Amino acid sequence: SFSGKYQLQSQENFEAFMKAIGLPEELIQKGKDIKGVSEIVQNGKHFKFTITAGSKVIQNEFTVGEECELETMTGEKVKTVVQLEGDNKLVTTFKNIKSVTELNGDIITNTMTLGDIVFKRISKRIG
Ligand SMILES: CCCCCCCCCCCCCCCC(=O)O
Repeated sequence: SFSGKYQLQSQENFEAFMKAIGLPEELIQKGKDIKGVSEIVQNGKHFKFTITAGSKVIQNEFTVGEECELETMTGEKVKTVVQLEGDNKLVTTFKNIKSVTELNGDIITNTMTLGDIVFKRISKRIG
C-alpha cells in the first residue's frame, strides 16, 4: 500500500535539520543535493524500508503500534512506536522530532519537525 520504490524530487531545510541533529558536516555537505531512493514493503502492519543516499544505505523495519528500533540519520538507533493515522499516513516521534510520512497517489511527502525547524521531503514513485 505504501509499498513501492520512490525517489526524492525536492526538500527544504536539509542542512539546518541535519546539523541540529548531529550529522557530520562532512556528510551534510555531500548529501544536500542527493536525490535519495526509498524502497518500502508494507505487509499489513509490517513495514520494511531501505533508504539509499549515495553510499549510505539505511535499512529499517517496524510493526505499526508496536515498539520498534529505528536507525537514525546519524546511525543512532532509537526505540519508538510508529502509528497509522489513516491507511496513508505514518506518524512517529523520536528525539523530540515529529516525523509524518504521507502517501498521496505516487507522491510521498515526509515531514520532520525539530522545534521551529521543518524538514520536508517530497518523493515520487519510480521503478
Ligand atoms: C532514517 C530516518 C528514519 C525515519 C523514521 C520514520 C519511520 C516511518 C518511515 C517509513 C518510510 C519513510 C518514507 C521514506 C520517504 C523519504 O525518504 O522521505
